[PDB]
Amino acid sequence: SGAIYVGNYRVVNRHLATHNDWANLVWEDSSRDLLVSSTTAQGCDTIARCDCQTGVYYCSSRRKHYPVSFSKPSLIFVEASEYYPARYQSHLMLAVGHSEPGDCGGILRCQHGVVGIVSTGGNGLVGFADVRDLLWLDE
Ligand SMILES: CSc1cccc(Br)c1CC(=O)N1CCC[C@H](C(N)=O)C1
Ligand SMILES: [Zn+2]
Repeated sequence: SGAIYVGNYRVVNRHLATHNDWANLVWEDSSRDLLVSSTTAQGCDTIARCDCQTGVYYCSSRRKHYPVSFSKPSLIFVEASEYYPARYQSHLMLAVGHSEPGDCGGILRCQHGVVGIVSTGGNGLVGFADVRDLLWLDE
């Protein structure tokens, strides 16, 4: 679990979104596993606007932060789950690192701010759902 709080916005994994998230829905995309919802209290997170391919992410299953090299946002095939049928998820960045089901929501940061959140994983890999293209979070 985890979320990005930037201004009057909350960015969460679409599969982990609450009833309140849907009641104050701003934007959602199944293919990216993202859901943004309006909050009534001011956020704080700086959103990175960059092309960094290295960073640090919080691993909930180890209570530790890990430095990683990650790929550029792309369409990577993600297998069937209780939340989605087998499909291509876009804006995904894979990395070599530890990941497990309860890790979705962990923030990936670089020297410029928040890059994205943990979305996929498995097999000694971790997948991040990029948010750097969503310029309207800061405006
Ligand atoms: C039990 S499979 C597994 C294994 C290691 C790490 C992780 Br995180 C998972 C779970 C996983 O990748 N997903 C399930 C939830 C929705 C995700 C999506 N964005 O489509 C995909
Ligand atoms: Zn950066």
